[PDB]
Amino acid sequence: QSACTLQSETHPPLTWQKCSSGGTCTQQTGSVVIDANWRWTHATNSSTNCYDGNTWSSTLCPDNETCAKNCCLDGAAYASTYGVTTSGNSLSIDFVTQSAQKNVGARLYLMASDTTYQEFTLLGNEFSFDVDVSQLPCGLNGALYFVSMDADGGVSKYPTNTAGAKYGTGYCDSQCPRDLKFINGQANVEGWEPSSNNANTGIGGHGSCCSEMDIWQANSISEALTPHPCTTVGQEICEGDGCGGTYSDNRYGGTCDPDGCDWNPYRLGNTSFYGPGSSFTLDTTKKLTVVTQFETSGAINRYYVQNGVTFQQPNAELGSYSGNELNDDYCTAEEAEFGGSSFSDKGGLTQFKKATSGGMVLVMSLWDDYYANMLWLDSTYPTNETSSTPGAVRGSCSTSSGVPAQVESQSPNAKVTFSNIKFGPIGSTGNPSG
Ligand SMILES: O[C@@H]1[C@@H](O)[C@H](O[C@@H]2CO[C@@H](O[C@@H]3CO[C@@H](O[C@@H]4CO[C@@H](O)[C@H](O)[C@H]4O)[C@H](O)[C@H]3O)[C@H](O)[C@H]2O)OC[C@H]1O
Ligand SMILES: *[C@@H]1O[C@H](CO)[C@@H](O)[C@H](O)[C@H]1NC(C)=O
Ligand SMILES: [Co+2]
Ligand SMILES: [Co+2]
Repeated sequence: QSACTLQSETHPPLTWQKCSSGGTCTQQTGSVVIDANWRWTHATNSSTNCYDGNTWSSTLCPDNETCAKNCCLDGAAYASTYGVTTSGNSLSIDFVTQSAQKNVGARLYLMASDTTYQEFTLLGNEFSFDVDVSQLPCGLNGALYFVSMDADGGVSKYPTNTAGAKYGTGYCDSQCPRDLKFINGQANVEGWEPSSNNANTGIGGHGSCCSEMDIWQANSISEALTPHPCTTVGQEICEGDGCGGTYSDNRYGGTCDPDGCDWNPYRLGNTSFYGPGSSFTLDTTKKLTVVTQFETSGAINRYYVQNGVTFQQPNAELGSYSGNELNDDYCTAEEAEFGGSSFSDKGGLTQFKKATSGGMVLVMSLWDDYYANMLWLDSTYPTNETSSTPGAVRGSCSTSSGVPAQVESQSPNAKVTFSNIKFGPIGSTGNPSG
C-alpha cells in the first residue's frame, strides 16, 4: 500500500528508559503508531473506500496487486477516533471509542523515529514496565509483547509497500494472522471471507508469521507469560490453511507455535497470587511493576513489585518440574501434564532464543477475542472441561464471559495504562531513572 494524507499522521510521543550495567538509566524519546488494520484504506486519487465494513471494493481491489496499487492507508486521529493517548512515559488505550463510528481497541508499535520501529535485543537483557489493569474485566486483554518485525515494516523487501512503519505496516505474530488487509506489499483481498461475528473484519488467503514473545497478556483476573517459536524466526507470508494458528481451520498446520510455553500462575495452581483486592498477593485494583529477564541460557525469569514489595514468579510444581523459572524443564513438563507437542515441535526455547538474539518490535494492544472470548486466558478452556482436567482452569471468570458484543456494550470505558518502560542488562532496570 501507499500512504495518503487526507488526515495527518502525528505519532503520540512516549519516553522510556535505557539503563546500563554501570547502574544509571537515561531517557529515550520515542512514539507510538497504530497498526494499519485500524486505518482508513482508500483510493489514492479519491475518498472511495478500498475496504468497507468487512468487505473489499471489487473494482478497486480485483486482486492483491491491483488493490495495493490503487489503495493507500491514511492518518489516524489517535485520541478522538482510537482512544489512544500518551503523557510522558505513560500510554493509555480505551476499549470502545465512539466517533462518526465505533472503534474497538488498538494495536500499537513503539517507534525509533517517525518512519522506523524501535528494535530491542532481548537476550541477556531485562524489560520493566508499570501497568494498571484495574479497568480490565473478564474477556479483555491488555497486551504488551514483542514480535520479530522488520524495522521498516516491510518496505525494503516489498517496494509496493510505500507506507511503512510510519503507517504501522509489517505485522506478524505466532498466529500467522490472516485478518491482515496488507501483507508483503499486497492486499489480502484474494480468498477474503468476512467474519461471521465481527462487522469490521475477515480472513484472507495469506497470513504473516513470526516469533512472538508474550511478556504480558492480562486483565484484572488473569495474566500469562508466553514465548512462541517459529521455524522461520522473522516475518514470513504463509498460504491459506498452511498458515495454521487461530485464523485457520487447522491450528497446527504451519510454521509457528500458536500455543506457546505459557506460564499463568493461576493455571499452575496458585489462585491467590494475582487478582482484585487485598486477598491477592498482587492487588489488581492498583498499579503494579512487571520485570522480565532473558538469561543467555534462553530461560526466562520474572518478578513483580507493588508498593515497594518484591515477589518472584510464584513456585509451581508440575510433573517433575519444580521452581519459578520458565526453562526447558518447565516447558517439557507442561506438554507432559497439560498435553500438546506444538512448542517442542517448533524447537522449544532453543529456537526461540534465535528471536531474542535478534531484534524484536515492542507491541502494546487492547483487545477482545472474537474467536474464543478470552477463555483460554481467564476462564476454563475448553469449556466442557472441569477443574479435574490438568490445566483446564486458567482464571476465575465464567465460561460464559467475554462475548465481544456483550463486553463492548457493558464495558465500553474499559482501558489499560502502560507506563515507565525501562530496558537494559539484567540487574539494571531497578536503578533510578534519568
Ligand atoms: O474519515 C473516515 C475514517 O476515519 C474511517 O476510517 C475507519 C476507521 O476504523 C476502521 O475500522 C477499524 C478496523 O480495525 C478494527 O480492529 C480490528 C480488531 O481485531 C483485529 O484482529 C483486526 O485486525 C482489526 O482490524 C477496528 O476496531 C475498527 O475500528 C475502518 O475500517 C476505517 O474505514 O473511514 C471512513 C472515513 O470517512
Ligand atoms: C502464591 O504465591 C505467593 C508468592 O510466591 C506465595 O507467597 C503464596 O503463598 C502462594 N499461595 C499459595 C496458596 O501457595
Ligand atoms: Co499467494
Ligand atoms: Co537461570
